[PDB]
Amino acid sequence: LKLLDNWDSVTSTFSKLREQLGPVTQEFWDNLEKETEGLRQEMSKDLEEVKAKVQPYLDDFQKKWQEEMELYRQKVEPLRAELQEGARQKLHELQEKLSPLGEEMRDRARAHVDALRTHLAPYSDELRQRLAARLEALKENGGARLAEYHAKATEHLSTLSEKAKPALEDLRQGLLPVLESFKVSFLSALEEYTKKLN
Amino acid sequence: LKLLDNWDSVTSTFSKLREQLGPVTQEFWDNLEKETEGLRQEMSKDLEEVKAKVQPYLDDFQKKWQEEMELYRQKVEPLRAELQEGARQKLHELQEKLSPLGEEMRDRARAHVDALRTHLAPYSDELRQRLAARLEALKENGGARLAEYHAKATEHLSTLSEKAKPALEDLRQGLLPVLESFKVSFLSALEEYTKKLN
Ligand SMILES: CCCCCCCC/C=C\CCCCCCCC(=O)OC[C@H](COP(=O)(O)OCC[N+](C)(C)C)OC(=O)CCCCCCC/C=C\CCCCCCCC
Ligand SMILES: CCCCCCCC/C=C\CCCCCCCC(=O)OC[C@H](COP(=O)(O)OCC[N+](C)(C)C)OC(=O)CCCCCCC/C=C\CCCCCCCC
Ligand SMILES: CCCCCCCC/C=C\CCCCCCCC(=O)OC[C@H](COP(=O)(O)OCC[N+](C)(C)C)OC(=O)CCCCCCC/C=C\CCCCCCCC
Ligand SMILES: CCCCCCCC/C=C\CCCCCCCC(=O)OC[C@H](COP(=O)(O)OCC[N+](C)(C)C)OC(=O)CCCCCCC/C=C\CCCCCCCC
Ligand SMILES: CCCCCCCC/C=C\CCCCCCCC(=O)OC[C@H](COP(=O)(O)OCC[N+](C)(C)C)OC(=O)CCCCCCC/C=C\CCCCCCCC
Ligand SMILES: CCCCCCCC/C=C\CCCCCCCC(=O)OC[C@H](COP(=O)(O)OCC[N+](C)(C)C)OC(=O)CCCCCCC/C=C\CCCCCCCC
Ligand SMILES: CCCCCCCC/C=C\CCCCCCCC(=O)OC[C@H](COP(=O)(O)OCC[N+](C)(C)C)OC(=O)CCCCCCC/C=C\CCCCCCCC
Ligand SMILES: CCCCCCCC/C=C\CCCCCCCC(=O)OC[C@H](COP(=O)(O)OCC[N+](C)(C)C)OC(=O)CCCCCCC/C=C\CCCCCCCC
Ligand SMILES: CCCCCCCC/C=C\CCCCCCCC(=O)OC[C@H](COP(=O)(O)OC[C@H](N)C(=O)O)OC(=O)CCCCCCC/C=C\CCCCCCCC
Ligand SMILES: CCCCCCCC/C=C\CCCCCCCC(=O)OC[C@H](COP(=O)(O)OC[C@H](N)C(=O)O)OC(=O)CCCCCCC/C=C\CCCCCCCC
Ligand SMILES: CCCCCCCC/C=C\CCCCCCCC(=O)OC[C@H](COP(=O)(O)OC[C@H](N)C(=O)O)OC(=O)CCCCCCC/C=C\CCCCCCCC
Repeated sequence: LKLLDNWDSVTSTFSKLREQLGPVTQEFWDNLEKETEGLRQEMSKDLEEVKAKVQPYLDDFQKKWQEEMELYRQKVEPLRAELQEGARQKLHELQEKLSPLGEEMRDRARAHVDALRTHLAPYSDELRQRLAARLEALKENGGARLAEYHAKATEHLSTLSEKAKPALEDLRQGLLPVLESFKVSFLSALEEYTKKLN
Repeated sequence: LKLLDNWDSVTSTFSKLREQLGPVTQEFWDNLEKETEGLRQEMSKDLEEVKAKVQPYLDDFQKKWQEEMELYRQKVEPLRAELQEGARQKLHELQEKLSPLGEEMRDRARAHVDALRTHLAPYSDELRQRLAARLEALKENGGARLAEYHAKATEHLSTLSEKAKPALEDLRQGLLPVLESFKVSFLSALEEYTKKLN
């Protein structure tokens, strides 16, 4: 009823919008005329001059690129040679800093890893002794704990059920009048709500 | 009242748990103490064993490290000389290259910049010519644009009044009875809600 009237004004609004779109597009397209023509007047010489600018620019850039290429050739090539020789020298350096050092590092390893062998081997063995004692303690105390847990759990399970029995009975006992009372509230609610929603 | 009944059952559980927590923490403290007693008994032993054994361990690694460092320093000396004399040549060759290749690069740069300067000069002026033409077109185009857009704005405002007046009064005209229906429903709905609450 109300929405129907709302739509009426909406229709008029849409109709008036169409009446707007008319002159709007007429002038818009006409605006686009000057827009495209103006841009054409701009871009015509802009593009023609663009070529007349890019031509000498690419020409100048090519020349500069050639100079840079020559620069790179007259630099990178001899530089690579210098760096190659320098690297070769550094390689010789590295060879003297890798061969006598690497072989020494391996000897150091003999006095490190192999030395640690006779250090960690007894250590792990002693660790096993410590582990055995600790594990046995954890087994003695653990077994006792298992019994303790079993006992405490039994005392808990029994009391839990001893409370679950009356709790469940009371819960169900209360649920009866409670659900009924709530049902009464739901029934009245449903009936009252349906009246307002009609 | 239901919240209070439940709360009372929570107080009792928390109290029972606390009363049990007493012997629980006591038994735990006792057990933990016995565990730590052994742990400390073994800790002192382990610590002493580790300390006594760490002596030859650290002593050995100390001697090893000393020899390692001595050889490292005894080698780093000539190695530093290699790097020094090597770098001296590497840098000398680079310096004797940085001068000619640097000056030649600057010479090329002179041409690079010169050719660019003599190009950018007319280029920027030609760009100014473009800007003058572009902005000029934008003046004629923009002038018509703003005028046309303004004209369409006036028409939009006139047709906006065709909404700001009729449609707005229509909206308010609908809002009045709508508010009535809303008041009747919402006001009574609040009553309905309270009916089930309390
Ligand atoms: C100064 C003047 C001289 C210039 C020096 C030369 C530099 C330029 C040369 C090479 C650069 C290569 C960079 C590596 C990039 C890839 C990394 C990566 O993706 O790696 C993953 C692979 C996986 O394993 P894979 O079996 O599939 O690959 C090996 C199998 N294949 C080789 C058959 C393909 O792992 C590997 O390649 C791991 C291989 C371990 C590499 C050992 C290096 C041995 C050589 C020298 C010792 C270095 C001393 C350092 C001195 C300091 C200088 C500042
Ligand atoms: C499902 C449940 C299972 C649990 C799984 C266990 C996994 C956890 C494992 C590793 C993480 C390490 C964390 C355990 C210890 C943290 C205790 C803690 O929360 O520390 C922080 C509290 C904060 O207080 P504060 O220090 O800032 O204040 C006092 C201020 N005043 C001193 C500074 C001035 O400090 C205190 O509580 C005081 C300090 C207490 C120090 C305890 C460290 C004891 C060390 C070794 C015991 C060995 C155990 C070996 C295990 C094998 C058993 C067979
Ligand atoms: C205030 C905040 C505190 C929160 C406290 C709440 C705690 C509530 C208590 C326990 C939580 C876990 C309960 C779940 C155990 C079910 C036992 C049961 O009903 O088993 C019979 C089922 C029969 O087969 P089905 O096809 O029906 O089941 C397949 C199940 N479906 C259909 C999903 C595929 O068999 C099975 O599930 C297979 C047997 C699995 C046996 C597991 C024994 C593990 C033992 C020790 C680990 C300790 C866990 C600690 C928790 C308990 C402390 C007392
Ligand atoms: C009052 C004492 C009650 C004892 C009776 C059994 C009822 C359980 C009761 C309380 C414990 C509560 C917590 C249970 C948690 C998960 C329950 C569940 O849903 O568990 C099945 C799932 C499914 O994975 P799955 O079982 O295929 O993989 C495991 C096998 N895979 C890896 C080893 C080869 O496992 C998981 O969540 C992972 C945990 C699997 C634990 C298995 C332990 C089974 C222990 C005993 C069975 C026989 C009891 C008979 C003797 C007692 C008579 C009173
Ligand atoms: C059928 C139904 C099933 C039954 C349900 C079973 C599930 C258990 C459920 C509930 C437990 C009861 C609720 C807790 C009671 C409250 C105790 C208490 O008074 O609470 C508060 C304290 C302090 O808190 P606050 O500083 O903010 O207050 C200070 C106050 N103000 C802010 C004013 C300064 O909180 C504390 O004491 C909390 C300490 C921090 C949390 C520690 C958790 C440790 C858990 C495991 C460790 C494992 C031990 C075993 C393994 C060995 C490891 C070595
Ligand atoms: C046989 C003998 C065996 C002995 C070993 C047995 C087991 C270990 C047990 C006990 C030993 C622990 C005690 C020694 C630790 C050092 C504590 C310490 O002296 O403490 C403070 C220092 C300094 O303080 P500062 O340098 O900051 O200040 C600089 C300050 N300015 C410049 C102003 C001056 O700090 C430090 O020594 C920094 C070390 C602590 C920070 C570690 C890094 C933490 C961050 C990230 C962890 C990684 C996460 C990523 C996930 C991993 C995935 C695998
Ligand atoms: C053909 C018909 C032609 C006729 C129409 C005429 C053309 C309209 C032309 C021009 C209108 C521009 C007017 C506004 C100019 C002022 C701009 C300005 O000065 O700005 C700055 C102010 C900041 O203030 P402050 O620095 O003092 O404060 C800062 C204080 N604090 C940070 C510290 C705490 O910022 C602000 O005012 C922020 C304002 C943000 C409001 C945006 C509203 C957008 C509207 C609709 C959404 C539609 C998007 C289009 C998509 C359509 C899809 C269908
Ligand atoms: C047995 C029965 C049991 C009972 C159970 C109870 C459960 C319900 C529990 C909690 C509900 C939340 C209650 C919030 C109470 C306060 C409401 C209020 O007075 O709040 C307004 C404030 C004002 O804002 P302010 O401080 O920034 O501005 C002023 C800035 N000064 C002061 C600096 C100038 O709000 C703010 O602070 C934050 C803004 C967030 C709210 C925006 C809403 C704006 C209005 C309309 C848009 C939404 C329409 C609804 C569409 C949804 C349909 C589903
Ligand atoms: C933060 C960044 C730092 C840069 C780090 C670079 C390190 C790279 C690592 C290792 C060396 C790699 C050395 C590579 C040498 C090979 C160069 C070459 O010809 O490359 C060809 C490519 C061609 O790509 P395409 O995509 O066209 O074709 C590939 C194909 N379509 C595909 O999908 O796979 O060209 C390109 O990718 C782009 C053009 C490049 C032109 C060359 C331009 C080089 C010019 C001059 C030399 C370098 C200057 C040295 C200065 C010293 C002088 C003083
Ligand atoms: C105050 C409120 C009190 C009630 C409160 C209830 C609360 C419940 C609890 C929680 C809120 C739950 C909120 C749930 C929201 C979402 C519910 C939902 O699942 O919606 C989706 C369905 C889906 O329809 P589609 O079936 O066509 O196809 C399924 C879909 N593609 C898919 O993949 O699932 O659409 C439908 O429901 C179509 C139903 C068509 C039946 C006919 C419906 C038409 C019924 C009556 C019309 C009578 C005519 C009246 C006018 C008379 C004059 C002409
Ligand atoms: C069922 C309908 C029945 C019809 C009912 C009609 C009646 C409507 C009644 C009233 C209209 C309200 C008209 C409100 C106009 C603006 C009112 C205004 O300026 O309010 C001020 C607030 C300021 O909040 P602040 O939190 O900033 O508080 C001020 C600040 N703290 C201080 O100290 O100074 O600004 C805001 O919160 C922003 C307002 C956001 C609300 C708009 C939100 C716009 C939401 C949606 C519009 C987008 C539509 C998208 C559709 C897409 C679908 C296809």
